[PDB]
Amino acid sequence: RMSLQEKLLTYYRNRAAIPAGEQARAKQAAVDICAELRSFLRAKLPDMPLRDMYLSGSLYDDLQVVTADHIQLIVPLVLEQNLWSCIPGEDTIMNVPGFFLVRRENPEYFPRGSSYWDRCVVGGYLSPKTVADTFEKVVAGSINWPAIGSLLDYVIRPAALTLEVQYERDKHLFIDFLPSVTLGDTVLVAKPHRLAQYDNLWRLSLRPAETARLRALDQADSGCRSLCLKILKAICKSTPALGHLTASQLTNVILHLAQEEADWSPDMLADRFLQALRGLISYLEAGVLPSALNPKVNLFAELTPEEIDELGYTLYCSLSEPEVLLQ
Ligand SMILES: Nc1ncnc2c1ncn2[C@@H]1O[C@H](COP(=O)(O)OP(=O)(O)O)[C@@H](O)[C@H]1O
Repeated sequence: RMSLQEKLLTYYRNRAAIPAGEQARAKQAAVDICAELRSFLRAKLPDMPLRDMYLSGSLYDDLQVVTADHIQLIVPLVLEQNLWSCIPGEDTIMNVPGFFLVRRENPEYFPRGSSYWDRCVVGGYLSPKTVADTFEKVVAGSINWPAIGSLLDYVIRPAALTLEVQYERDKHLFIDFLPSVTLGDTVLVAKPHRLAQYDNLWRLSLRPAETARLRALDQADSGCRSLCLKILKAICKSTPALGHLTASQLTNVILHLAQEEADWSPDMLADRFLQALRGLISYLEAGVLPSALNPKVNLFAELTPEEIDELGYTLYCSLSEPEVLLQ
């Protein structure tokens, strides 16, 4: 009979880990499109204030699990300090940490037209929706995907902000464009809040710091923090009743545990996995999962009380059903 340690490594091998060739070729296809858009953007849209779009997401980080089929292209707006301010959610009437307003400064003094992005402002705030609608239309209006693909031998076709890239004749990858804004030390992305009434808010960007801290910890001591995370990701992705859980939530569960446990030797994987599980359950029971980097942010905040309850129950039930959890 197998130890839990072995069952987890077996599971990772057979289910979580992407075939290494697929992982590299998928990622390289995304890298290829990125560079070609780098040239296009300069040549075609000098009008629009942006920097070079860059890749982001698990696929780029060797953190994607089960299958290599998605990655983000960050579309980084250039905003000048004088014209824009970001308001933290705790200071808005919405009162939601982890989300910001992007306020256009004093239009009596800086009239509409002082920035290209004035055309995406609503009621004095830069709109995440509108920025994304606007960018979509302006790229569509000048981009020739058929010749880009022709160039790279990829077949590329938009779905709206999502490209389906057919790199090998039988393989695909989805690239979606994620508008971003950096004001001072704050990085935001146009990833909408779940609820419509919060649709004026930009989302605080957490992933890069989180995943960097995860790498730093693992690199320093050669630990299994990333391996444990990927297993957790594959389980949640593979289990329908767990669909609500996110990679960011799981990563922060790991980060909290790492603050209390120094030994993440390969031999402790089983023990840490169990702590992670019992940790996740407990956060759900309290209905609060603080961000390890921004403890004011509750990562369960977009989950209803009943959804959190069913997540907790599903996980408690799975303790008796290890073979369904590791299918
Ligand atoms: N630089 C970034 N800042 C904030 N959010 C991001 C960034 N890059 C990707 N995301 C968001 O994170 C989510 C994907 O996270 P990821 O770590 O790739 O999890 P998964 O492997 O489950 O896709 C997406 O919803 C995406 O929009």
